[PDB]
Amino acid sequence: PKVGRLIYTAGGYFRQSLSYLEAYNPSDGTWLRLADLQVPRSGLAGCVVGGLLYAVGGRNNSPDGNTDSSALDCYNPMTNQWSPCAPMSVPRNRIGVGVIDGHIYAVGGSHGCIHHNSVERYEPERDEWHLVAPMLTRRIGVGVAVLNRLLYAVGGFDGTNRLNSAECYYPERNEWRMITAMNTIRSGAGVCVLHNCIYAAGGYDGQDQLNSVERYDVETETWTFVAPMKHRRSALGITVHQGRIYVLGGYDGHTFLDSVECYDPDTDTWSEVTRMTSGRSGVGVAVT
Repeated sequence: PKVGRLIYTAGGYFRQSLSYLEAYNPSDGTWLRLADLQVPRSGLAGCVVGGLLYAVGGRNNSPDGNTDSSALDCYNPMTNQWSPCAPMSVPRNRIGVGVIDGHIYAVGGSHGCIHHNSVERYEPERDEWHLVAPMLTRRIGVGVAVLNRLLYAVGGFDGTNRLNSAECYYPERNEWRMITAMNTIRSGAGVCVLHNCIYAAGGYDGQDQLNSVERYDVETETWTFVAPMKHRRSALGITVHQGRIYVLGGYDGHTFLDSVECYDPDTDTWSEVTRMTSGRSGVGVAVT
């Protein structure tokens, strides 16, 4: 039932880490600029819990220095204000995040040369982070999405090898299992869930930025390709609004895209949507 939810994009990178927060309304194609991030952020992830948007991890890279972030910050769309939250145990650039049972999971990402396999869990009611079981693989530039209270970490770079592998976190048991590997090596893909499938869109295969898109069907256990995007991209934002996937921005090996494409699983087609207000990669994105 269409009730006016918006796609939020926070931070990003375009000649330095950005502070933009903007919200897009797919039903009229308009963009609204909102309160800036307090500290510039790129390579962060976004998510929504209890009507609030959270900006997790990332980095501030500019001529004033390159520093990874352990920060968590919370934006209330109803007040248009950002508030700091307790930081993570470690900085995590190119993090993946998923929400289960009202808790935020921060997965992998990097701090300097360290590629984390560690995973930690944020409880909003306590403003507290708790380390959980680490992944089986170190993963930066990892994609994460949640389906039926299971969390999937897909692809990335482990510090030596760029990855086609993926693994599944069972939060009640606090354990990780490898799942079927993807058809393609992808770091910096957009990973989301739609219906019974975990999608991995675009990314970097170690040579080229990708326009291919493949999905893992959790029932059949296979990765299968679907229609490719029009524009190749890694470090894209991805989210699901009213039953369709949207990808936002990213880097195509030449430019930082303002392109937004929208995928309809019913027809297996991507359509072009109104451009971002400016090209950028490495954004955090969520819907509320």
